[PDB]
Formats: sequence, C-alpha cells, structure tokens
Amino acid sequence: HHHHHHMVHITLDRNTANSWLIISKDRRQVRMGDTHQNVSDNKERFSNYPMVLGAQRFSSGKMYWEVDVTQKEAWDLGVCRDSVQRKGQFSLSPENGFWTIWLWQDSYEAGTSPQTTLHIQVPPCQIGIFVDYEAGVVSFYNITDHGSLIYTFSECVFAGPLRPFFNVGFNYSGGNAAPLKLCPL
Ligand SMILES: Cc1cc(C(=O)Nc2cnn(C)c2)no1
Repeated sequence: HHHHHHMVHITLDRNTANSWLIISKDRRQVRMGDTHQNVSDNKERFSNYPMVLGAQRFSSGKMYWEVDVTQKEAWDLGVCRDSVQRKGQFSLSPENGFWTIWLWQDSYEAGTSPQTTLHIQVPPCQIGIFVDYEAGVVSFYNITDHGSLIYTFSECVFAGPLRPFFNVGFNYSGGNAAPLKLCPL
C-alpha cells in the first residue's frame, strides 16, 4: 500500500480506559495490569473488557497509524464511533459502531456480524490501520508481510466522529501480558 503519508500521531485517552489498564507516560503504550489501577470510575470507562480509545477524533479525511502486537495471544484493533456503549456486554460489529479485527485462539477474524475468517500466512507483529472518512473505508495491513492487505470494510456508515479503538485482551493464560504499542512515524 501507499497510505503511509496520511500518518497521524495517536495518543491514548486515560479517561476512557478500563480501570485495570496501565498506559505509559507518553500515552503510546497500554497493557493489562494484574489488579485495579486505583483510578476513580466515570461514564467514559469501558467496564467489561480491557479497552481504551485514542484521544483523536476524526470526522473527515484520510488517516493512517500502526500498532505493535508482538507476542500477544489476543487483542482487538480498529476504529469506533465516539458514542459507542461503554458499560455492560456488547459485540464488536458495525451495527454497534465498531470497525475492527482481532486475534483469538490462534485465528484472526474481522468484526462483522457474524465474524469473518481472515487468511494470514505471516502472523503480524505490527498492523497498519487506514481510514478514508469520505469513502467509508477502513483497511488493515500486515506490516510484517510487506504491507499485504488483511481486510477492508467498505460501504461503512460511520454516523459520527471516529476514535482509534484498542483492546489488549484478558490475560487468563499468563501468555497475553504484552502491551499494544503505537509505532513511530
Ligand atoms: C462516577 C460513575 C458513574 C458510573 C456509572 O454510571 N456506571 C455505569 C452505568 N451503567 N453501568 C452498567 C455502569 N460509573 O462511574
């Protein structure tokens, strides 16, 4: 792909984070803590899952960023509406305001309803995410495999401002403690 020149500098929004997440000083890395991180509750925090939003809001244009997923067993990545539900149980779908892919139990899937199997020969260590607001497109790229396409959501109905979306996943196994990292431009 040739989307690199739309690179944006994403930072994580502490106020949206699940209360168990640990965000680095530079707001560029996040991992699951082994306990509650001693923050007050608020209506923005994702309560049920280890999720956090980017601080940036996008309502036009073309945007690109990259995330490091090295050694993780489980994670979700993409974008979502600013007004997605924060509390209780929900599925990641475009109907609920999410355009995402994930790793779970050694398979990669796109967050359609129902979910779509992805075909990845080279397990990615870094994922590129491209959003074209006007075109209604969200695309995912395998940076480890020379930028090869993973998945394109087209005919997207954003219906609001978009925010970068992250889920570091649970760590029931003891094998999923590694962070998500926003990679430098
Ligand atoms: C302060 C403050 C308020 C809340 C709050 O309302 N949380 C909530 C709402 N619905 N559910 C299921 C949880 N959390 O912190």
